[PDB]
Amino acid sequence: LSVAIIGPGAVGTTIAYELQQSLPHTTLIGRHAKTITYYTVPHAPAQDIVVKGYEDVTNTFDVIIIAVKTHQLDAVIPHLTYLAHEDTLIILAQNGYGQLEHIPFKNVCQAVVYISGQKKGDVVTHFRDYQLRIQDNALTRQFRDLVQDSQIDIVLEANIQQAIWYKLLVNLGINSITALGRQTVAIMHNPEIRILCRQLLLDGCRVAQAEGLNFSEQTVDTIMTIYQGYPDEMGTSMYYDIVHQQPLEVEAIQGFIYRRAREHNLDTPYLDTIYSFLRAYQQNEG
Amino acid sequence: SVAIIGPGAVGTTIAYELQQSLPHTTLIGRHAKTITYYTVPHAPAQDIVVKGYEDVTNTFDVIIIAVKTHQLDAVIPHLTYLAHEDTLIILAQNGYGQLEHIPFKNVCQAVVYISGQKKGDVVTHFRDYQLRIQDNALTRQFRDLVQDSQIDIVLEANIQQAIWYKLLVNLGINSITALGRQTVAIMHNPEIRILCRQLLLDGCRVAQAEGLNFSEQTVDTIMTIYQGYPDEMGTSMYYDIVHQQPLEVEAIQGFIYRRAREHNLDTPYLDTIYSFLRAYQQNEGHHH
Repeated sequence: LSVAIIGPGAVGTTIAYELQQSLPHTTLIGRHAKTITYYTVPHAPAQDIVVKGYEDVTNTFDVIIIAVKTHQLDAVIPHLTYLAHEDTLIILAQNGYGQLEHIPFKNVCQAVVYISGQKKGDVVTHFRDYQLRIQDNALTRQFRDLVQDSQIDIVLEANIQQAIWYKLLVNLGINSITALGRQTVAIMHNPEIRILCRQLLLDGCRVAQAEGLNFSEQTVDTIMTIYQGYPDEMGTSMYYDIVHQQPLEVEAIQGFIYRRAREHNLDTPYLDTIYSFLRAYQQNEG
Repeated sequence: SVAIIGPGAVGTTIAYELQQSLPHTTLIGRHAKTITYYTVPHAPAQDIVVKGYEDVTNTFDVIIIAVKTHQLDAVIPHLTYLAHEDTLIILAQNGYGQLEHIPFKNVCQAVVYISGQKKGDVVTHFRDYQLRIQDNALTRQFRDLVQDSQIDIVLEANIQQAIWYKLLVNLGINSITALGRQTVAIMHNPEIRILCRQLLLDGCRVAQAEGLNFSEQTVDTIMTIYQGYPDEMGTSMYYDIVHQQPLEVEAIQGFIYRRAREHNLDTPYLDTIYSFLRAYQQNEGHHH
């Protein structure tokens, strides 16, 4: 079992570093060959990790982990013809729930990613966590055993939908507020912001229910409690994106919840307003 | 005898136009200076003098205050010197002003439809020259005194309706341009058009609770006013937010918002817009 990671961003690089320690043939792939500086934690000693360009790959892989941004997914797909074979397990180490439809392979899996860090130029700094939550099946189970000497934590879920929706909602509240606010978590000091944040999660909660899940006001509480644990100066990925004038992962997150809202013909005023500012940002950035 | 306090985009437009028919009209600000003024974009540049408060030592028969909503209190003590007891004081501002706050007996709120911008000491007027003011004896005199100018004075039987209409006109386009950090072109997004209608509808729902007969069709007339704005046009609240200034939020969105809570309404769109604008405002005041 051979393993490639596509997308030398923060998540992809962490996964590659950690897997490479016990599984040295594990390949990190991007657009161009290069060397990346990686820090397991801020101020730890520098480590080198090699990136291989698509052109440079000569073999196929039994497992492919895709870790680009959600909006970069389509650009990756055509390379899978040269990297994958028919039975290749394709794991999406990506936020939200992406355009899986677009991926022409038997074995595709949206993971839920709990791995934090940042990329700045060719420098990646990991912060905390090494976790991937994936659908239980014989392929993912085989992968979990392969990685048992690493600290990458593969959690196999009987039904991955719930895990996906839960993280959708954790992102929905704080990412939306910090990005549209152009502010760090400090923005949560405003009581009107906290109320909005709560209402936004209830909107998402109502969509989750319509999709089959027993999320409740209590679920909302646990999320608001996760948020209180955040420090004031913490940003979010979507906040960072908006501030550096980059595209957003909106379509796979807020966009995904919005589309499921219209499908079930629901009333989601907070979600709609947040989604429309986000979308309008995308259209201008583009 | 006429003075304008507030050499911003609105004040400067009023002073320039009134100076065309009544050349003694005085533009007043914190310090003496020369504004460059354009009657329309790419027009020939003209200079307009501003007197400092301290440079003036006469009273006026009419004073048009055209400062930002949050700047009004700092103007008031100057009025003690610039106005006499019967001076007609016109508040040419956005929002729903508290005329009791100004220590004079002849005080009127004007609803302003005059579009332009100030960059440095350079004012460019875009479109429109209209003030809507409550009809009464003094105010008819002002209209007549001023009838020679391009300033279009509309006298209203009941000004409260015009005020509430303007609040809604602001509510929609200003909130969306400012939060969008975009010019008026942001309104070409289909999802932004829907949001703007819903948000205006929350505004109508507040207006109704305050005794005004506003409906879905009031929203239509507001939306068609928006379609006459060129893509490149920004709004006052958009310029303020972009230049990292304090906003007029508390007099506009904040006011509608507080009315909404006073009537125990459900106003999700309004509440969400307010929450972001207020958050911007608190951050600005905390790091000022």
